[PDB]
Amino acid sequence: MTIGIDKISFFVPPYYIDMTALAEARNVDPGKFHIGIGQDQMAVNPISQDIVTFAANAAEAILTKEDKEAIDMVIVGTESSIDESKAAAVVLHRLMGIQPFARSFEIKEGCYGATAGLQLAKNHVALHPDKKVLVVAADIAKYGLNSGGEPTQGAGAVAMLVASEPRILALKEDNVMLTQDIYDFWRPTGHPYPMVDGPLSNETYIQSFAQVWDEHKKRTGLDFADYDALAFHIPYTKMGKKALLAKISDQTEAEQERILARYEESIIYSRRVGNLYTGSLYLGLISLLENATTLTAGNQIGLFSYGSGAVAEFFTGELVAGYQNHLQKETHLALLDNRTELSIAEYEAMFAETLDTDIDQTLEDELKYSISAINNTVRSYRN
Amino acid sequence: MTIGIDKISFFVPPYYIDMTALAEARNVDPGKFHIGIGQDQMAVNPISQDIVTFAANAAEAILTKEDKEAIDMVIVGTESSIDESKAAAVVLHRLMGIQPFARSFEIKEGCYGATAGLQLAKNHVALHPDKKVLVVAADIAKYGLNSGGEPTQGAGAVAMLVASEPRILALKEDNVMLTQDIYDFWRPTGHPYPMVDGPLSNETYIQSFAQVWDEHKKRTGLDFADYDALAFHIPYTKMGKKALLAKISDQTEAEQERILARYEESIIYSRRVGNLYTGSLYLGLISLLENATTLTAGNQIGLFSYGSGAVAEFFTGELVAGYQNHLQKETHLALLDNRTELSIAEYEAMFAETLDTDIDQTLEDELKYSISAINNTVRSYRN
Repeated sequence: MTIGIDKISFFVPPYYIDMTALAEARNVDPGKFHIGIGQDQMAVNPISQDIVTFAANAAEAILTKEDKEAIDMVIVGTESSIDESKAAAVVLHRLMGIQPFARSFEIKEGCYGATAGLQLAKNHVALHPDKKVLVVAADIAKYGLNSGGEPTQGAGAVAMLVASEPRILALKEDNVMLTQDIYDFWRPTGHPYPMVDGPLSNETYIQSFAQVWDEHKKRTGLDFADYDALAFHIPYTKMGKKALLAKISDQTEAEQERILARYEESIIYSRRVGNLYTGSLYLGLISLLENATTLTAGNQIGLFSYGSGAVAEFFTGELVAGYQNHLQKETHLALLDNRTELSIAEYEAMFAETLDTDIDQTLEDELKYSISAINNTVRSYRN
Repeated sequence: MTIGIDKISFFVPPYYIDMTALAEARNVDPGKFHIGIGQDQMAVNPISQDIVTFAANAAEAILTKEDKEAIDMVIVGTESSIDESKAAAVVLHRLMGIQPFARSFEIKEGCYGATAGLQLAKNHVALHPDKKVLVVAADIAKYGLNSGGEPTQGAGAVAMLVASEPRILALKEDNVMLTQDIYDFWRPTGHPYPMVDGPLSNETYIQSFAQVWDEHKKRTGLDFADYDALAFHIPYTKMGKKALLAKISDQTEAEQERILARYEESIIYSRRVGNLYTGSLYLGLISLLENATTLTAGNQIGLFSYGSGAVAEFFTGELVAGYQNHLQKETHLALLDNRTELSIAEYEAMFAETLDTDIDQTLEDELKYSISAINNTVRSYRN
């Protein structure tokens, strides 16, 4: 029996800034971000939108009444939490109207959290084939105006329905995970912004893929030629390409050309969004499913999940026959094309705004599931 | 194949304060603490000790060389995290010398996080019987000096080794879970102390037990008579007694006597520690195992896990033949009996001290795994 991703969708805020405009405002070459880090449009969100906002919208796009009765576990992977004790998943459980006899919790481990959720959800369903699990990656990647990380920013969420007989991707039992205590990226309690060791982040990501790929190759004998496509967690596109290039150098020219073309297809959506942290790898999966025209049922997709901190995992999924009829291509393109482009002034004003949770107030925002009020630090969501 | 807890141990700081002393310092009748909430000694820790310190000491008590090679998943359940991104499980993985190819992450959902870890660990070992999972509840419950919650404070960790063919507790597939969005206890990002609605917390806890118990009885036909003992998560010992008393009101006055005396055995260690959040339920399980003389192999143990926020789960475990040979009573007694009693003045000085992680410094503390230094916000541990 198969178990995997039955439905998957992503949500990004209704705003973005063009990277040419950002480069101009930052007094650097207009094309520096397009050809350097490989990013074109950056998702931006106002203080009236948080991980619950994104998670609720992403999940709403895929849940039916039947799903809500069958789901008995809700997992949110994030490193952008809004509470140190109460899981964002509990609020998501309420907003989605999922049946009450369910377990809900938040998983945290850099940009790896949602992957942990997907694997545990898979086990759960393997053991209870009649039950389903909702796993959502939700995060807001902010580094600060005029900062080094600024151009790699992003915000959004990716929701996944895990179930038996999945209609999209059947997960294999070939997982290879790795844990190494490295301070490449972290965020001490109470730091609104992350601590980043640039050189170490770059090195650890590249070497993480190599380590996990090598061990996986040893255990399975599967090589690049056995993979129809690869989805990567990426802080920005150039990074995944560098990690990939460093490992496929001994492959034939045709194979290298094939692997890099799939990679380009996997980052089509990412170039218009930015870093989603826990949701980046999965945004790449979605891009591959809706944009890669040569993929077909039976193909093998390798997924490299990276988590700063650091924890990494390589695993495989097989495309299910008929999967092309269960995607959200139109909803997704609409979501991206319908965003309001911000001027750099409008963007900086929105980014600098801060939510003081200690102040009782009301917030106005048309987006469904956005913060409507704060009372004694408690958030209300408009739905 | 049976699956469950193979080994278990708890760890608390080497300091405590007498509840009589606290009551006198707070101008309250000592009986309001000893009898009212049912607490006698409160675990207290200095800033040189965090959840890593406690998790590392607890896990080390139960890990052999072979365990460290067979463990491919490290989970830390906590609501006292020290990083918003990097999981505490990653540091624990390093300090424990576990083999590198493991996945490590943190689970957050009030005081329910460890339970979620245990259940997912169970599923993992059920599917991969040759592998083991390290699950650690680790927390520091501080409310504030002269606060309403002050007398219910505690600190420590409970490490569990999950494996197939467990030597202590074989878990049953009878889990009943519940999720409700309730603001009984929470902690907004940036709040050192919890936000608490005492009466809502009190009522939600009592009602949550009733709901999962009733639902469990409906699904299994099992009642109180079929349970040889019960372990409860507890913010303080009278709370569980209150929840229990409300649900056994219609049992024979002899059942009631048996259930209540068994409950008394489950809180012996807890009265000397205080609330451990994720670890409270599991400290009660250890107490039952190590203090309940008439329990034997084959006996059925009911566990009620509560998580503020709120989530709950009732599940069953069976005592494995020979379990009495795989406990850590001597170690635990020494830990509790060897602690240094603090005067209220030493307690307040120790309690109020803050750790400015933004300052590079060196720290002194004899305890193994205590914080030895802070460099660029990064913590180093004494080993």
